Amino acid sequence: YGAGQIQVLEGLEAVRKRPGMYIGSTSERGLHHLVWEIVDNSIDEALAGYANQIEVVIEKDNWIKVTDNGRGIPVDIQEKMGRPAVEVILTSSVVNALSQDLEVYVHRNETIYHQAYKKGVPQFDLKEVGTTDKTGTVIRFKADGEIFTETTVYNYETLQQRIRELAFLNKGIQITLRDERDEENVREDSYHYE
Ligand SMILES: Cc1[nH]c(C(=O)NC2CCN(c3cc(C(N)=O)cc(Cl)n3)CC2)c(Cl)c1Cl
Ligand SMILES: [Mg+2]
Ligand SMILES: [Mg+2]
Ligand SMILES: [Mg+2]
Repeated sequence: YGAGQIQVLEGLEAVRKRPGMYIGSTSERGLHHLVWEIVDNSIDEALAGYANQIEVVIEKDNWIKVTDNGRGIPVDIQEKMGRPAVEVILTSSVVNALSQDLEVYVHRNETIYHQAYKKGVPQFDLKEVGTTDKTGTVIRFKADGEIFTETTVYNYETLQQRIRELAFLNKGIQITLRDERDEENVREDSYHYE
Protein backbone atom coordinates (compact mmCIF):
# COMPACT_ATOMS: atom_id res chain seq x y z
CA TYR A 1 0.00 0.00 0.00
CA GLY A 2 2.71 2.45 -1.06
CA ALA A 3 1.82 5.67 -2.89
CA GLY A 4 2.32 3.83 -6.19
CA GLN A 5 -0.25 1.09 -5.58
CA ILE A 6 -2.72 3.61 -4.12
CA GLN A 7 -2.49 5.69 -7.30
CA VAL A 8 -3.06 2.53 -9.38
CA LEU A 9 -6.33 1.71 -7.59
CA GLU A 10 -7.55 5.32 -7.83
CA GLY A 11 -6.82 5.21 -11.57
CA LEU A 12 -8.88 2.06 -12.07
CA GLU A 13 -11.75 3.61 -10.10
CA ALA A 14 -11.60 6.75 -12.29
CA VAL A 15 -11.68 4.85 -15.61
CA ARG A 16 -14.55 2.58 -14.55
CA LYS A 17 -16.57 5.55 -13.21
CA ARG A 18 -16.46 7.56 -16.50
CA PRO A 19 -15.48 5.05 -19.22
CA GLY A 20 -16.93 7.12 -22.10
CA MET A 21 -14.51 9.95 -21.34
CA TYR A 22 -11.63 7.54 -21.98
CA ILE A 23 -12.90 5.55 -24.99
CA GLY A 24 -15.60 7.80 -26.49
CA SER A 25 -18.60 5.64 -25.63
CA THR A 26 -19.62 2.34 -24.06
CA SER A 27 -21.63 1.43 -27.14
CA GLU A 28 -20.53 -1.04 -29.83
CA ARG A 29 -18.16 1.71 -31.07
CA GLY A 30 -16.42 1.84 -27.69
CA LEU A 31 -16.20 -1.95 -27.53
CA HIS A 32 -14.25 -2.05 -30.81
CA HIS A 33 -12.05 0.84 -29.61
CA LEU A 34 -10.60 -1.56 -27.00
CA VAL A 35 -9.05 -3.57 -29.82
CA TRP A 36 -7.47 -0.46 -31.39
CA GLU A 37 -6.05 0.70 -28.07
CA ILE A 38 -4.11 -2.56 -27.79
CA VAL A 39 -3.16 -2.84 -31.46
CA ASP A 40 -1.77 0.72 -31.50
CA ASN A 41 0.97 -0.42 -29.11
CA SER A 42 2.03 -3.13 -31.57
CA ILE A 43 1.94 -0.72 -34.51
CA ASP A 44 4.25 1.72 -32.68
CA GLU A 45 6.62 -1.16 -31.85
CA ALA A 46 6.69 -2.14 -35.53
CA LEU A 47 7.29 1.45 -36.65
CA ALA A 48 10.13 1.68 -34.09
CA GLY A 49 11.79 -1.16 -36.05
CA TYR A 50 11.17 -4.09 -33.68
CA ALA A 51 8.07 -5.92 -34.97
CA ASN A 52 6.43 -6.84 -38.27
CA GLN A 53 3.54 -9.20 -37.46
CA ILE A 54 0.34 -8.53 -35.56
CA GLU A 55 -2.46 -11.04 -35.11
CA VAL A 56 -5.95 -10.23 -33.81
CA VAL A 57 -8.15 -13.23 -32.93
CA ILE A 58 -11.82 -13.13 -31.93
CA GLU A 59 -12.00 -16.11 -29.55
CA LYS A 60 -14.95 -18.04 -28.13
CA ASP A 61 -17.26 -15.87 -25.98
CA ASN A 62 -15.82 -12.71 -27.59
CA TRP A 63 -12.45 -12.73 -25.98
CA ILE A 64 -9.91 -10.82 -28.07
CA LYS A 65 -6.30 -11.98 -28.42
CA VAL A 66 -3.67 -9.63 -29.84
CA THR A 67 -0.17 -10.98 -30.54
CA ASP A 68 2.90 -9.20 -31.87
CA ASN A 69 6.51 -10.19 -32.49
CA GLY A 70 7.99 -7.07 -30.92
CA ARG A 71 10.50 -7.01 -28.07
CA GLY A 72 7.88 -7.88 -25.44
CA ILE A 73 6.71 -5.51 -22.69
CA PRO A 74 9.59 -5.29 -20.22
CA VAL A 75 9.42 -7.25 -16.98
CA ASP A 76 12.26 -5.64 -14.96
CA ILE A 77 11.43 -4.38 -11.48
CA GLN A 78 10.73 -0.70 -11.83
CA GLU A 79 12.04 2.25 -9.81
CA LYS A 80 8.72 4.08 -9.32
CA MET A 81 6.52 1.14 -8.31
CA GLY A 82 8.91 -1.62 -7.19
CA ARG A 83 6.81 -3.82 -9.50
CA PRO A 84 7.53 -5.38 -12.88
CA ALA A 85 7.29 -2.80 -15.69
CA VAL A 86 4.62 -4.85 -17.49
CA GLU A 87 2.37 -4.77 -14.40
CA VAL A 88 2.67 -0.97 -14.10
CA ILE A 89 1.91 -0.49 -17.80
CA LEU A 90 -1.12 -2.80 -17.74
CA THR A 91 -2.56 -1.59 -14.40
CA SER A 92 -2.72 1.92 -15.95
CA SER A 93 -4.34 0.58 -19.15
CA VAL A 94 -7.90 1.65 -19.98
CA VAL A 95 -8.50 -1.67 -21.76
CA ASN A 96 -7.48 -3.56 -18.62
CA ALA A 97 -9.70 -1.43 -16.36
CA LEU A 98 -12.69 -1.99 -18.67
CA SER A 99 -12.13 -5.74 -19.06
CA GLN A 100 -13.70 -8.30 -16.71
CA ASP A 101 -10.56 -10.38 -17.37
CA LEU A 102 -7.25 -9.70 -19.10
CA GLU A 103 -4.16 -11.85 -19.54
CA VAL A 104 -0.66 -11.00 -20.73
CA TYR A 105 2.06 -13.35 -21.93
CA VAL A 106 5.42 -11.71 -22.55
CA HIS A 107 8.09 -13.56 -24.55
CA ARG A 108 11.40 -12.02 -23.54
CA ASN A 109 14.80 -13.15 -22.23
CA GLU A 110 14.00 -16.63 -23.67
CA THR A 111 11.28 -16.82 -21.01
CA ILE A 112 7.47 -16.65 -21.04
CA TYR A 113 6.05 -14.40 -18.29
CA HIS A 114 2.36 -14.40 -17.40
CA GLN A 115 0.01 -12.20 -15.40
CA ALA A 116 -3.78 -12.02 -15.20
CA TYR A 117 -6.08 -9.23 -14.07
CA LYS A 118 -9.76 -8.58 -13.36
CA LYS A 119 -11.06 -5.06 -13.88
CA GLY A 120 -7.37 -4.05 -13.89
CA VAL A 121 -6.50 -5.66 -10.54
CA PRO A 122 -3.64 -8.18 -10.72
CA GLN A 123 -4.76 -11.65 -9.63
CA PHE A 124 -1.21 -12.84 -8.89
CA ASP A 125 2.38 -11.61 -9.25
CA LEU A 126 4.02 -11.87 -12.68
CA LYS A 127 5.05 -15.52 -13.09
CA GLU A 128 7.55 -17.34 -15.31
CA VAL A 129 5.55 -20.13 -16.96
CA GLY A 130 7.88 -21.44 -19.67
CA THR A 131 10.64 -20.79 -22.19
CA THR A 132 10.75 -19.42 -25.72
CA ASP A 133 13.01 -18.63 -28.67
CA LYS A 134 10.73 -15.79 -29.78
CA THR A 135 10.02 -12.30 -28.52
CA GLY A 136 6.72 -10.47 -28.36
CA THR A 137 3.57 -9.68 -26.46
CA VAL A 138 0.27 -11.53 -26.22
CA ILE A 139 -2.76 -9.80 -24.70
CA ARG A 140 -6.09 -11.60 -24.19
CA PHE A 141 -9.09 -9.69 -22.85
CA LYS A 142 -12.80 -10.05 -22.24
CA ALA A 143 -14.65 -6.73 -22.24
CA ASP A 144 -16.61 -6.02 -19.06
CA GLY A 145 -20.37 -6.34 -19.59
CA GLU A 146 -20.89 -4.03 -16.59
CA ILE A 147 -19.29 -1.26 -18.69
CA PHE A 148 -20.37 -2.27 -22.21
CA THR A 149 -24.12 -2.44 -21.62
CA GLU A 150 -25.36 -2.46 -25.23
CA THR A 151 -23.28 -5.36 -26.55
CA THR A 152 -20.02 -7.25 -25.97
CA VAL A 153 -20.15 -9.07 -29.34
CA TYR A 154 -17.58 -8.01 -31.95
CA ASN A 155 -18.42 -7.34 -35.59
CA TYR A 156 -15.94 -9.08 -37.92
CA GLU A 157 -16.45 -6.60 -40.76
CA THR A 158 -15.84 -3.64 -38.41
CA LEU A 159 -12.54 -5.16 -37.25
CA GLN A 160 -11.66 -6.24 -40.79
CA GLN A 161 -12.17 -2.78 -42.32
CA ARG A 162 -9.90 -1.05 -39.83
CA ILE A 163 -7.28 -3.82 -39.81
CA ARG A 164 -7.01 -3.60 -43.60
CA GLU A 165 -6.67 0.17 -43.32
CA LEU A 166 -3.98 -0.16 -40.63
CA ALA A 167 -1.94 -2.46 -42.86
CA PHE A 168 -2.33 -0.09 -45.83
CA LEU A 169 -1.26 2.91 -43.71
CA ASN A 170 1.64 1.11 -42.01
CA LYS A 171 3.35 -0.67 -44.91
CA GLY A 172 5.45 -3.73 -44.20
CA ILE A 173 3.41 -4.87 -41.20
CA GLN A 174 1.61 -8.17 -41.66
CA ILE A 175 -1.73 -7.85 -39.85
CA THR A 176 -3.99 -10.90 -39.57
CA LEU A 177 -7.59 -11.08 -38.33
CA ARG A 178 -9.14 -14.43 -37.44
CA ASP A 179 -12.60 -15.32 -36.14
CA GLU A 180 -12.47 -18.49 -34.01
CA ARG A 181 -15.85 -18.00 -32.24
CA ASP A 182 -17.29 -20.93 -34.25
CA GLU A 183 -14.64 -23.66 -34.33
CA GLU A 184 -16.45 -25.39 -37.22
CA ASN A 185 -16.24 -22.34 -39.50
CA VAL A 186 -13.15 -20.14 -39.08
CA ARG A 187 -12.57 -16.99 -41.15
CA GLU A 188 -9.15 -15.33 -41.60
CA ASP A 189 -8.02 -12.25 -43.52
CA SER A 190 -4.33 -11.37 -43.68
CA TYR A 191 -2.98 -8.05 -44.87
CA HIS A 192 0.56 -7.15 -45.87
CA TYR A 193 1.25 -4.09 -48.04
CA GLU A 194 4.60 -3.37 -49.73
C1 LIG B 1 0.21 -5.87 -27.57
C2 LIG B 1 1.21 -4.92 -27.00
N1 LIG B 1 2.47 -4.77 -27.49
C3 LIG B 1 3.14 -3.82 -26.75
C4 LIG B 1 4.54 -3.44 -27.02
O1 LIG B 1 5.11 -3.99 -27.96
N2 LIG B 1 5.19 -2.54 -26.23
C5 LIG B 1 6.60 -2.20 -26.47
C6 LIG B 1 6.95 -0.91 -25.70
C7 LIG B 1 8.47 -0.68 -25.66
N3 LIG B 1 9.12 -1.90 -25.14
C8 LIG B 1 10.38 -1.77 -24.56
C9 LIG B 1 11.45 -2.58 -24.93
C10 LIG B 1 12.69 -2.42 -24.31
C11 LIG B 1 13.86 -3.25 -24.70
N4 LIG B 1 15.10 -2.72 -24.77
O2 LIG B 1 13.72 -4.43 -24.98
C12 LIG B 1 12.79 -1.44 -23.30
C13 LIG B 1 11.66 -0.69 -22.99
CL1 LIG B 1 11.68 0.54 -21.77
N5 LIG B 1 10.51 -0.87 -23.61
C14 LIG B 1 8.94 -3.09 -25.98
C15 LIG B 1 7.43 -3.40 -25.96
C16 LIG B 1 2.26 -3.42 -25.75
CL2 LIG B 1 2.49 -2.25 -24.50
C17 LIG B 1 1.05 -4.11 -25.92
CL3 LIG B 1 -0.38 -3.91 -24.91
MG1 LIG C 1 -3.14 4.37 -26.59
MG1 LIG D 1 4.32 2.59 -27.26
MG1 LIG E 1 6.57 -7.20 -43.60
